Amino acid sequence: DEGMWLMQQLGRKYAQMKERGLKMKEYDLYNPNGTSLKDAVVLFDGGCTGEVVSDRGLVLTNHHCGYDMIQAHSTLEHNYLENGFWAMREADELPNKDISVVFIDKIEDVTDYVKKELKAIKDPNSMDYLSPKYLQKLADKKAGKNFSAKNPGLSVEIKAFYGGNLYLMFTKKTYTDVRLVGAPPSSIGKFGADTDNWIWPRHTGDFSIFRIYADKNGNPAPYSEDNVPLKPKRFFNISLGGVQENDYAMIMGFPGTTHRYFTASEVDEWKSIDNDIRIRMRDIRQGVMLREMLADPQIKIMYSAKYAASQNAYKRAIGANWAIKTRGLRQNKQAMQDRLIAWGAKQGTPRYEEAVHEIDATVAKRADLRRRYWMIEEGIIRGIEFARSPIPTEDETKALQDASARKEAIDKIRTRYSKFANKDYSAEVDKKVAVAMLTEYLKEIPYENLPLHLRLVKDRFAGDVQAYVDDIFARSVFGSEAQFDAFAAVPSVEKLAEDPMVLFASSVFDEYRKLYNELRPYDDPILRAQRTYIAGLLEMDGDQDQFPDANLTLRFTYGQVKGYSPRDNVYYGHQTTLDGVMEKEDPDNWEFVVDPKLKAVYERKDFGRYADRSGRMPVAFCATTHTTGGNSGSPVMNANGELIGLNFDRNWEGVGGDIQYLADYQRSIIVDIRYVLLVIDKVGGCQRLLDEMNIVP
Amino acid sequence: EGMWLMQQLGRKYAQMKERGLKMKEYDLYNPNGTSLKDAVVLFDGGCTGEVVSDRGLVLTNHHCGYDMIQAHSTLEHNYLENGFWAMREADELPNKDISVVFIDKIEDVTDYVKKELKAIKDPNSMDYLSPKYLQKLADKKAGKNFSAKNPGLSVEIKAFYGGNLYLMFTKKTYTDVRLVGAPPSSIGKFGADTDNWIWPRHTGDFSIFRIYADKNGNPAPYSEDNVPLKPKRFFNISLGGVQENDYAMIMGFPGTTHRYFTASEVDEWKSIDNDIRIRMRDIRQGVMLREMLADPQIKIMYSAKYAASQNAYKRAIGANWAIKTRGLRQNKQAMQDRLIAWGAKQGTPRYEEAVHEIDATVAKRADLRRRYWMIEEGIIRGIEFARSPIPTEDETKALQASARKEAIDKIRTRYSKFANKDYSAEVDKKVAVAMLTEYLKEIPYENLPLHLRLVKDRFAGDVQAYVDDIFARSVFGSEAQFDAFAAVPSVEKLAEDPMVLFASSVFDEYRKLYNELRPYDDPILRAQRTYIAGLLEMDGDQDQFPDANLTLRFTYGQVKGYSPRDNVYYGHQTTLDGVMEKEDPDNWEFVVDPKLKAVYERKDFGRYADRSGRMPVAFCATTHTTGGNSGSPVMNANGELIGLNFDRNWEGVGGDIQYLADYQRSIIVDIRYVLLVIDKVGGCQRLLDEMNIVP
Ligand SMILES: O=C(c1ccco1)N1CCN(C(=O)C2CC2)CC1
Ligand SMILES: [Cl-]
Ligand SMILES: [Cl-]
Ligand SMILES: [Cl-]
Repeated sequence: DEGMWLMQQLGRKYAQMKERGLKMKEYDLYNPNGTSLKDAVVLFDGGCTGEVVSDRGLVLTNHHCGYDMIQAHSTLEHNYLENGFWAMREADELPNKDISVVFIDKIEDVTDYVKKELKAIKDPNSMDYLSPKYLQKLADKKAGKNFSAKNPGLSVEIKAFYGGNLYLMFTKKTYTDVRLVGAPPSSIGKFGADTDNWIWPRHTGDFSIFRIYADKNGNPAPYSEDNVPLKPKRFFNISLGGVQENDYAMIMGFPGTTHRYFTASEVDEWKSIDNDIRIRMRDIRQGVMLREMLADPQIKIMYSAKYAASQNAYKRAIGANWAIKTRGLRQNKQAMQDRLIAWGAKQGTPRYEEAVHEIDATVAKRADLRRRYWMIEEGIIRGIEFARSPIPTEDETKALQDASARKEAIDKIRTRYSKFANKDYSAEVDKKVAVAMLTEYLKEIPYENLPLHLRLVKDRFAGDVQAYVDDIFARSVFGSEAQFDAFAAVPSVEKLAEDPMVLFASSVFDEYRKLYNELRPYDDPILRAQRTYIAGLLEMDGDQDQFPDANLTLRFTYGQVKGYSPRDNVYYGHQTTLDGVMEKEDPDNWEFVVDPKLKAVYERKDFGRYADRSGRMPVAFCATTHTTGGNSGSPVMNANGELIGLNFDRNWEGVGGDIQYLADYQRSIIVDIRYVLLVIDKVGGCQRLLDEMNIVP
Repeated sequence: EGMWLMQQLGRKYAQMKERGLKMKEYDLYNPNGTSLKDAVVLFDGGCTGEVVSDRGLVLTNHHCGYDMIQAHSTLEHNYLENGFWAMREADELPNKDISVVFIDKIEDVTDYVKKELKAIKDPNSMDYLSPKYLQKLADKKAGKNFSAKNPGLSVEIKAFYGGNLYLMFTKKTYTDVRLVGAPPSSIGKFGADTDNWIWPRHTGDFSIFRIYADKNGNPAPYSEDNVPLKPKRFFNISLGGVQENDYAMIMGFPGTTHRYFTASEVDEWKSIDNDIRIRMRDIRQGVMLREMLADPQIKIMYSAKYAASQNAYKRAIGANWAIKTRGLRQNKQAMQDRLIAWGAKQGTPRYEEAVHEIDATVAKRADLRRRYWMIEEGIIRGIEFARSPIPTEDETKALQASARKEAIDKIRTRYSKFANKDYSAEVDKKVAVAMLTEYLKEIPYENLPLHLRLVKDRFAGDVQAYVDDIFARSVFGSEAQFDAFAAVPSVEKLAEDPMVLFASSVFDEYRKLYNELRPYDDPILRAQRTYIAGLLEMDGDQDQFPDANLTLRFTYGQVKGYSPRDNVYYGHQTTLDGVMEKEDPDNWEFVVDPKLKAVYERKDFGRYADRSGRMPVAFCATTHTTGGNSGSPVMNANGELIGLNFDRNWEGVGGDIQYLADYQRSIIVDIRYVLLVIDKVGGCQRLLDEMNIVP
């Protein structure tokens, strides 16, 4: 609903934005033929958003976006992840390998051009209209001969929108010398840690600071000690006026994916297959894992990251299923398609109804296969660690069956075994997880649909899953270090070909690939029918109140700074304060430890000009803007386009917002810029960063 | 902020009127006439109730009438799960061992008691707080045969303000109190233990009884000839509901408070009582929950034991949160420093000397009190085999006449009650191993119960081996082991039994500690009499309420929510929509009654829904309540019944020491929801018809 709009759509939305509180001129925010605020927004490291906040190329993004760079520069002597990092001079800023920042220099509507090129149809069922390779050939044809060589730093890209009904060409300027400037300690940058992931109220100071470097003329250049900070076209002014309830707020960023045009049958499938299987399987896996971590402190160390990684999409699936159950997502998709079908019946065009029918029939036909795919992927591929145990390659098997190439094959198999059975791997914990996961899997998937090796549970082990799992480890070459070393001393192809763990791993990966290959053909009829479906929706209600699905391209969203009621008699306001950080402090819980410098700032009330009118220190706020994954680090703007915060998360109640925006529950979780400036100032002491920013009263 | 004596209504009336009270002072409480006070009862010795009709109908909580509902429940008529609704007066069920107490008269007898006390002689005498001594004074004042001349009536004198004020109560007790109605446990106990001490709350915590009496309305024990009581006063039911900031008041019987604790007593309560209970119960509950989650049969056997341990565990967590965040220690220190400065100015050092006596007594008993709480939480309540059978002196002087079979039958009966259908020796061994490991780390060898010295002396510090040996060799370790003993019993076998020796040794230490600690109570009590006398002489009795002591009190405040933490607000009222949001059919605690779910779907709310069409369930207020206030009537500015108190939020449990204006709330079931359940769930129209319902 309240969407993720193309920059092209700013003109037709401007009057509504102005009535909602926007004060800046249209072309100061986005001008297709000149400098605008859009020029200060970047795609940070391929998956996050960032923003230029100074005339010397300073960039703000999330702490979780700059996390890998902070970690790569951290050592036992200088742990920047734990204590933070504050370069006191430009020369002290740390270079980063494999980093990039992408500016969206120009955006052009190329729909007529692409649709004319597509008319050279050899097959009406061709998927070239969505092919990155085909669209790149069209982009290169339009840009010119050797565009990259004639315009160093620039690149051209064409993307499909609205299921293939609109095409845009993007001219991108990429910088790869992006240096680490500053970061708060992890105690501030990831205060809630995994406990507060997807949670509002939130008290996390999720920010990090970088700087774009370039050659003498401000042109992209790879890392060089001769590189100078970039003087940009445009940068954000920082506001210290703060936020109040109902204030207009807007974001620009790169939301990755949405499913706003799902049919009601696709919502049912997402719930009953994707989400229910992920929920059921991850709850079993996490339950066994948590019992083991709580019983042994060494298991807690080894499995904490694996447990946290499994919980993230588990919580998302719980939040999404809550929306399907309580917010009528299925019903609203059904009403959307019924309205198009009725309109098509009056227009004399049955193609829209035929398109929705094709989608329903394809969804109904692939149900059993998709259920088997999610069951094996969640239950075994992700669920059981020994599923990713070493499988000897065709060349490794050939090598072991007269040359020194045998010792090469054994060293390659050993390297993979050592990575599988690493310092974090527990065979005992894995056997307990596998016994619970396989018991559920064997209950859901019938004998004739099982991966060949799992048929042994009934055929050889009399249905005893524990005995089958015990036998895999007792007899396998990868069951223990001593078992691998005995194999490595006297290796034979015959031993590997009959190895119970190799056979299990090969069997489950064979079934996983067979299911993927059987399911792949069903994607194309749905994609082709969605092109007709979305064309009808656009022709009927206009490209005015229905936004194109997110596809990792630059979008804007607007709303207001506003809290919400999660449940009966409970209200979550629009703003958190430093008090909330102090209430959550737990020194014996690594997630909720409070930085001593920050604790003293709170006690002394050394808030300077960053505190609100009442003298309280703001930390974070939430807004009715429509965001998703990819929007992490996005600039949050005032009615005047000044920076008031950075988006860093969204509440679990609004995760169903990827299918249907939830006005009364969905919120973007934003770190207040006043808190960002307080941490740089009072925790980092990095005055030079404050001085180079343009701070407005 | 307080729990005021009825005598203090005159002094508080002007403030109550400015806060919204509309009723006349003597219509609420009249010392020599009929008033609203005459419709409040002490229900079954520990709860509050209220008369709501001219035929003696009484409302109280579902958890207050729980034992009576359970005693009348069978597999054929399970009233606990299905509810109970007597469709005629003759169908109302009698209850053995039940009582309702009316407070007929209250008199200040301070001068009388203090004059009688002047003839003591021993200055340290504790007769000024003795129930026996005060009863002798009560009998002397009322008359020799008072209860014979005034049937159903009895007198009682209680001390207040640490012995600085005395009141005589004339009580009328009725023991024929019949069960009339109750919602199913799914409504009466909706949150079950998960929502205990929790606001927002969606529990319809109510049950209905009726007072029966003889032909003249006089108390009489159960008789089929008994007729319903026509009371002199009953509450009118209001259907006008509540709004945020509305004046609310309660009358009831709060049991205990510690409003005059010194700062050293707050430190002791935190560092000994609460920290030990928290640490020990967390270990016990952790092992118990692991076992209940791994075996569904263990979950059935240990659910009630787990829930019983959690209740005071949660209270202790809430109390320690207040000590840590609300400055309870600091405010007590400021209170005593202000009295000490005032005493220094007046030239009276007795108040400073009294605070010093309390501090020195608290400091002197620290190690003993730590050892007491450690054994009580760690072993007496922590380990089930601590309450295993200990052969009596009569039983040992019988095994070594042929009444050896009678001794074995008595020991067998006790063994069968210890190792019952809910007892798991394996679960108990795991709990004991974790509890004793912590206990042995905290209590040094020279302070251990004699049998626990064997962990170091005989078992090389292996707690698991010591516990395994107790069960392997004990006659109470298994059924087969008991039966082998019962066939060939000898006193020598019992005298050397590892479980008997453990149980005897831990109970000996527990009693020795209790006996060593008991003498420290008296100097503190005597010093508190002087301390509270000074506080009252300095600042007066009109802000400083007397500690709760299971006597009738009133409290007033407003219907108001609160902010539990940064950016979170809990409103003043919950709705039926909140019950539906919490529904979980595969969680026995959050199952929703089908008749109630249907009422919500069809919106069959009648005259009970609010102005917006939403059905209220519960509300909260800034009244000051504690244990004993369960079932208390909640009144309007006009004295009409708007709800029943049934709980208080965990954030306000520190309110027994210091009232917490911004956090402490009484959790009340809305009377509109009570009527909705009687009407649409129970179908008991006759109960609605006999109540006086005001528009
Ligand atoms: O360090 C290793 C290891 C294995 C292979 C290379 O390093 N491990 C894994 C297994 N571990 C355990 O299971 C701990 C007893 C709990 C922790 C030690
Ligand atoms: Cl058509
Ligand atoms: Cl909504
Ligand atoms: Cl009466």
